[PDB]
Amino acid sequence: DVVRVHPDSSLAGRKGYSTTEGALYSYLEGTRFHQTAVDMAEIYTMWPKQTEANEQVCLYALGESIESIRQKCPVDDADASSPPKTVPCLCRYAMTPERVTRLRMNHVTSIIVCSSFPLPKYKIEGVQKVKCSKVM
Amino acid sequence: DVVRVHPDSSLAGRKGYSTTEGALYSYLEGTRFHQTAVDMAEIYTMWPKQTEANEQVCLYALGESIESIRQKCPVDDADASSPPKTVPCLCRYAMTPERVTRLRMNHVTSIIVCSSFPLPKYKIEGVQKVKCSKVM
Amino acid sequence: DVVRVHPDSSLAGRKGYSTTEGALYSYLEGTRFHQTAVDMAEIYTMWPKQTEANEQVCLYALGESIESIRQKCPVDDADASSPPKTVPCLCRYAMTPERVTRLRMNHVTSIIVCSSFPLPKYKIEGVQKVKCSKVM
Amino acid sequence: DVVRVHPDSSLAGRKGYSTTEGALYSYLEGTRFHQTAVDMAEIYTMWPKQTEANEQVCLYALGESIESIRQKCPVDDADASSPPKTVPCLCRYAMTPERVTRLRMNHVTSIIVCSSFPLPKYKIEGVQKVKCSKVM
Amino acid sequence: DVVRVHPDSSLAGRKGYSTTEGALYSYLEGTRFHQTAVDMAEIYTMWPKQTEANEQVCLYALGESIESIRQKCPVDDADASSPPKTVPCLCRYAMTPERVTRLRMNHVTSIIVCSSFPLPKYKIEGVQKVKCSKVM
Ligand SMILES: [Zn+2]
Ligand SMILES: [Zn+2]
Ligand SMILES: [Zn+2]
Ligand SMILES: [Zn+2]
Ligand SMILES: [Zn+2]
Repeated sequence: DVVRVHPDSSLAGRKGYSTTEGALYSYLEGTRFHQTAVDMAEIYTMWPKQTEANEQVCLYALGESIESIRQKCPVDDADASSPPKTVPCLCRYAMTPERVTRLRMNHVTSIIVCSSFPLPKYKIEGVQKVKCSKVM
Repeated sequence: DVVRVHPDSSLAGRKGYSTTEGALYSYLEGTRFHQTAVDMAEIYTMWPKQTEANEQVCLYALGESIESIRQKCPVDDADASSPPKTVPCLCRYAMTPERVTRLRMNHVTSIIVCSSFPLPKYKIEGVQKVKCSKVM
Repeated sequence: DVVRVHPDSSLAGRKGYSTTEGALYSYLEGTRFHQTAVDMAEIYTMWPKQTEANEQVCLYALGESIESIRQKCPVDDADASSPPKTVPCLCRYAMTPERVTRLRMNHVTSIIVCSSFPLPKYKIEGVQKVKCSKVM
Repeated sequence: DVVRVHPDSSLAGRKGYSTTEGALYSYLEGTRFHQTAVDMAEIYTMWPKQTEANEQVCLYALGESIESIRQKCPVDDADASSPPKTVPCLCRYAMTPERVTRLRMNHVTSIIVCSSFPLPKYKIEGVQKVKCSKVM
Repeated sequence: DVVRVHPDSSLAGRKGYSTTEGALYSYLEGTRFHQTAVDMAEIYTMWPKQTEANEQVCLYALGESIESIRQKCPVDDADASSPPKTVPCLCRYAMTPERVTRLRMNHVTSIIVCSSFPLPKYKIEGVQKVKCSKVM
């Protein structure tokens, strides 16, 4: 089974990956992004609601350690993580595990996040919310 | 049994916690606020009357150590602590154990306390008393 | 619930605020005026009678510190503060928390106060009393 | 005969142990807790009154050796020990021999005890008393 | 037996203490004020006359050490100390051991004493004599 990835993904045109078809959720096994993916997946379990989970994912992309994310969870409940979306949207600001990995590698102090990545209505330091040019 | 939590609680929409129904008193086992909860519970035993107990709780929220709170008790009598109210009121200034934990983490130098949290009629440093918008 | 604001308010046409309907009392949470609002609320408790409370509010708008206002209170009794009126009147001189915030930021040495803001019959430095063009 | 154990006991769902029925008193022979059990039982003979015996049990849970507990007994009278309660109460703070074994292994510096474990009305270092959520 | 305390005492509404009935004399065992109490009691034995003993008690309240108080005693006779009055009077200036403890902790440079605390007719530095509003 092929894993569908973003058109701007570095996995595009590779064996097991495609842009137009494939699985929309994956831990990206066999790649480096795998680690980021599972970390992101765990975040999505730590915060059940998408808004605060996406806030934690944004903080993760800004370089904050996954361990501090773990301590920030109000409860100690630990459930199995679902694979994160490989194509949450189709614009250049898609918060894929690949993009999060790249942002962490570049150690960016500010990120631009589209509207397909729902965030808290209050300000987040280092995050600028923009309109999603085209969606999934 | 589900534990009733504040609508603004980070435990809302989680297993074992609910906003519309549940237990109104809890030590919040399984969370970090648990520690704060039991500390607040101990305070409510050290000062039997709610007014100066709430004053000591407010001082606890302002960062004062619980050891000094134990020191300030006139007597050395120690009785079992009842669980603190998880929903003392329904406004944004509810002095829940979660809110006290958040204020202690932020190391705030001033807090705003609603009228559902009865306080001494004299001034308390770092505490501003406002009307409770909506009560339990 | 929507908070009713002045037609000339900077919060007009915003989420949670309206000109034609809403709550007439608020601490204006989520805005900067919030701080001014609660300060005004505290003033309205320090002086039970409306006229000298409005005198203290006028002195507050003229840049005088809230701390000095606390010392000027004859007694040390501290009761919970009720939310101040967001629309005391409909003219351009309405002494809303937003207007007081604007006057304090501009550091004005003189203000114009309408008749809907009752003041003591004696002169107040930096305050000019005019008729309220239209009332609530 | 079956020995009734706590719902959170590690002996739950095992041969010879049950959660809903069985003997309420046991030395827990065949398990490791056995040793701790008899120690607590011996404590209950050294101090006839439950309050000071429970204080000594709490100190034993904090890591204090049983030899010092024997030394602290005012008299040298040695009577046969009755088996300790396997389920003193149904909450998570039940002072079972299994819980005491776990606390001693973890070398905890502080314990939380419910109200079903009566203690001296004065403070005990490393022990915090809370209400028992549900009893026998 | 219950120990009667001042209506404004921090021991009011506690086990073993009452406002309307109880023992009028106590060393206040189980409280911190106990220490102050016995010190005050010792003073009352050093100076048999009430006015000069109350002068020494006032000096003790102003922060002067008990060792110097012992030094200033004209004789070296040491007699057993009777428990001090827990309720010398019913006004807010009662010279209870609790009030003396509070004054010593506050390190006040001036105190106000009622007429139910007889003093020498000459001036005492840092002590202001007022009429006792209501007596025992
Ligand atoms: Zn997008
Ligand atoms: Zn409230
Ligand atoms: Zn007007
Ligand atoms: Zn229990
Ligand atoms: Zn008096």
